[PDB]
Amino acid sequence: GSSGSSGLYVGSLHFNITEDMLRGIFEPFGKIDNIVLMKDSDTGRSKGYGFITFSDSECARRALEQLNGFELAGRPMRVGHVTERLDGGSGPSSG
Repeated sequence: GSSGSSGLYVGSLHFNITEDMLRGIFEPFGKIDNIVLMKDSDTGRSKGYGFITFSDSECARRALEQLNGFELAGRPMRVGHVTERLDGGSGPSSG
């Protein structure tokens, strides 16, 4: 539906970087469904961000934690959820 799509956003990357780099890094993190790079028109220079969709929401979360602050080219990159919405299974029972 609306709140479920397992998508992750990546920003603050090096123009040099490519889809092969994102897939290779997000590969061992979770089954990648598809990868799409976002760029400009007036400049046509990869600002340094892209969109990636996983198969399982759990896998996306893990990759986000490992990626979040993962220096790729000397500096830490930016990783966040596409839906920017929290989620989880409630149940304070036995707590």
